[PDB]
Parts: sequence; structure tokens; C-alpha cells
Amino acid sequence: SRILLNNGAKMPILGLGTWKSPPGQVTEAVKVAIDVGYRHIDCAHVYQNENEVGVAIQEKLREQVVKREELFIVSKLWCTYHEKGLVKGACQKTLSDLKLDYLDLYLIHWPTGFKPGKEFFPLDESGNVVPSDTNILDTWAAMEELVDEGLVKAIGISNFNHLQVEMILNKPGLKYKPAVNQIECHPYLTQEKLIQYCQSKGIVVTAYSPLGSPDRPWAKPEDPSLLEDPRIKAIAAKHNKTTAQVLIRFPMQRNLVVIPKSVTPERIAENFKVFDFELSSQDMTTLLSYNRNWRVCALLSCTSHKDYPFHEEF
Ligand SMILES: NC(=O)c1ccc[n+]([C@@H]2O[C@H](COP(=O)([O-])OP(=O)(O)OC[C@H]3O[C@@H](n4cnc5c(N)ncnc54)[C@H](OP(=O)(O)O)[C@@H]3O)[C@@H](O)[C@H]2O)c1
Ligand SMILES: O=C(O)/C=C\c1cccc(-c2cccc([N+](=O)[O-])c2)c1
Repeated sequence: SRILLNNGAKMPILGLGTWKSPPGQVTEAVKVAIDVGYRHIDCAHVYQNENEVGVAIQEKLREQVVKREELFIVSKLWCTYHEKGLVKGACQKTLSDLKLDYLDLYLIHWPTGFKPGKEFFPLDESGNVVPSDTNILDTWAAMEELVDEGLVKAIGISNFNHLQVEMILNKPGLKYKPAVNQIECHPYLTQEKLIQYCQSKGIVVTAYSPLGSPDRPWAKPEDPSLLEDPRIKAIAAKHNKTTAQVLIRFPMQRNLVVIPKSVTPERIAENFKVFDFELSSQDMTTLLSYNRNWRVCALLSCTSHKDYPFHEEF
């Protein structure tokens, strides 16, 4: 149920996602998740709901439903805090909101640094995001300081392409390697090349949007839909599981961590019931065959940023 990280800690392979979880529903979602066995919660400052996630975590700690050492809490440094002098304060704000004294894992959320300020997406008058000039290697050094100050047990990256991962790995004077690269991954975006690269370097990959993010704001009625793909439904039916359960089990069998999001109590519990069946190798290869390089998470406003990650093949 856990995978060993290159910092010596164990990370639960199933966690609860919280992007788009409404602040008035996410406290109950996280409470339910912990009650039904989740021990890993994926958070971020930019999701604007860390305080409410924190209320749930704190209640379960206070009530002694779970011990802090048994939880694995992840958050992420937003793009407007890549400047070295802003990283610690950003981490501290997340810790304060989550009501924790450390994070298990803190990720650089995206490789694209943006101008600091109140706006999460600072724009020029023509709608392009305004970049930061801070080198990602300098942001990484600031992340390393957080480990050395006791604020976080592990550091990692998210949405880094293979050249960007390589840049960190080749950093002069690198002190801590990334423990994790969290990337979009599902049967329509299988990420074979990037996953193999990361795993070969001892970096654990977390798969986000494993269900294809059907609640994404830019969904079109005609878009492909994993949960409605009859081929995936057929594999689920064969195993007497739901399509969502197959979609969650799939990355687990690729030695990935996976973080499905729900605020629906029934689904939170359903999504955790994935440790009692196995997809065959044939099922796995069949699911892999559905790759279409279909990406949920990418923004036009960022496509000219020098560190935009998705121009490269992988
Ligand atoms: N690092 C990054 O840049 C990044 C980017 C995207 C996502 N993430 C992380 O990954 C998490 C997961 O990705 P995601 O939120 O994009 O989407 P997702 O987990 O692929 O899909 C979430 C959607 O699926 C529905 N759902 C969940 N379980 C279901 C089930 N058993 N049956 C039917 N529908 C179900 C949810 O509905 P209800 O909630 O209404 O039940 C919600 O609409 C995020 O929440 C976030 O924590 C990270
Ligand atoms: O960030 C998250 O965890 C959640 C969702 C999300 C969805 C679409 C695009 C981006 C996004 C954010 C910053 C930069 C870029 N980019 O460079 O394409 C995309 C993020």
C-alpha cells in the first residue's frame, strides 16, 4: 500500500485529490476519506481550500482517529512564489492553513515561474502570463532549505518534462534529488516515455487526473470521456468493479501513486476499494493502447513561457 521514496520515507500509493473540491464540502470529504482508510491527501495553495482541508486533518488528529506519522500530506509551491526569498513564506502559509508543523512532501507545482503579486496568473495587457526571471535551479535550492529547516520531509516537482527533470538532476551542487514528479496520467495520456525516465532515476511518479477530470471547467460535451469509454467499462465489468476503480488500479500497477478527487462520500469510499483485485498484463497493455496524447491540464496563457513544459515530446 506504500512505495519507498528516495528520502527513506514511505508514501501511500492512493491519495485524495482536492483541486475543485468546494470549501464547503472538502472538510467532510477529507474526514470521510480518513475514516475509510485514506492516509495521503494532495493539496495546493492555489486550490484555495487548504484551510478547510486542514480543519478535517486536525479534527481527525485531535480525535485520535489517525496519528500524524501515519498521514502523508502533500502540498505545492505556486508559480508566483518561485523567487528564492518567497519560498519559505509560501510553505509556512500552507503549513498554517493545513494546521501542520511539517509536510510529508512539497512540490514545485509547475516549472513556470510567474511574477510575484496577489494574482495567481499575472497577465500582460494582451493576456500572456508574466514570467519570473528566477532560474528553476535557484527555486530548487530554496526547496532544499525547507528540508534542512524541518518544514518538509521531502521535496519534488510537478509537470516537469524530461529535460526539466534532467536539469534538476544535473544541478551544480544538488543536495536533494526530487522524490516525486507529479504529472497528468491516464489511459488517454499514458506518459510511457516520461514515466520510464523518472523511474530509472529513482523518482516516484504520481498520476493526477486519473479519471480524466470530468469536472474540469473547460470540459466540452464532445470531449473524450474515460468514465464513459465502453472499452474500459468492459474491463471493469469483467472484474466486477466500477470503471473508476479500474482507472485507479491501472496506475497502481505501473508502480505509480494515484490521487483521484472526490467530494462525494460514496465515491470516496468506492475509490479506495482497489486493493482486492488485479488487472491482467493483457488488461494493462490494452489500457495503455488507448493513449491519444489527450491532455486536460495546459493553459494557452502559458504556451510562450520559456519553461512551458508541453512543447517537448516528453
Ligand atoms: N499537479 C498538478 O498540476 C495537478 C493538476 C491536476 C490535478 N492535480 C491533483 O490531482 C487530483 C485529481 O485530478 P482531478 O481533480 O483533475 O480529476 P479526477 O480525480 O480525474 O476526477 C475528479 C472527478 O471525477 C469524479 N469522480 C470521482 N470519483 C468518481 C467515481 N468513483 N465515479 C464517478 N465519478 C467520480 C469527481 O466527482 P465528485 O467530486 O463530484 O464525486 C470529479 O468530478 C486533483 O484534485 C489534484 O489534487 C494536480
Ligand atoms: O495546477 C493544478 O494543480 C490544477 C489544475 C490546472 C489545470 C490546467 C492548467 C494548469 C496550469 C497551471 C499553471 C501553468 C500551466 N501551464 O503552464 O500550462 C497550467 C493547472
